[PDB]
Amino acid sequence: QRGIIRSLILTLDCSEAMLEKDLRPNRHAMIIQYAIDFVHEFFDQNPISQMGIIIMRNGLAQLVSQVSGNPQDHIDALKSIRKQEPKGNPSLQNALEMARGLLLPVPAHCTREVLIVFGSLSTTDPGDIHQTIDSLVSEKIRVKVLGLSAQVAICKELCKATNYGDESFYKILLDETHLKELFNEAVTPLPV
Repeated sequence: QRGIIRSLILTLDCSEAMLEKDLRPNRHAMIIQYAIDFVHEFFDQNPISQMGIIIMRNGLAQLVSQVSGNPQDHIDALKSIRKQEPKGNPSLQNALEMARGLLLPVPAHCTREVLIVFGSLSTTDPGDIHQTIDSLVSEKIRVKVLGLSAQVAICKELCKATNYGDESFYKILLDETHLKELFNEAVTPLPV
């Protein structure tokens, strides 16, 4: 919308839970498909904003697309990722620390947003995630989590702490239809 320059780190769970075939053909393939749609729409409606994409896989965070305002970079990252099998543990901490490395070099007057699609029941982290959360709050990184089905306490806390106590940024999707809607709502800039 040109008025606000956004930085959005799209963070995708590509861990073992994402193999599940309840969402079709499996959760991984479905999220990627909708993330692709999200990228096109995000850049069409935020023409001077930026995105970077991170995945959670094998206990690690991995950068799949660097921060840029070129939709094709992010589409290409998502397409090379959809051909590979989700695996191992998800680590919210590793992902959130990587996101800091992506966001911090960026000039201060851009928004700092992390959008996580989470399909797992727990996080497996190397250290103290609450320290990482402290860091996020102080550097004003706002975190939204789109969760599949099940309540995960740390997600609730994460989104609450980085959104001025507001608990509406941890959201549960049960099907494609609601996932599409949640992504579309992310296309619109954050309130306050």
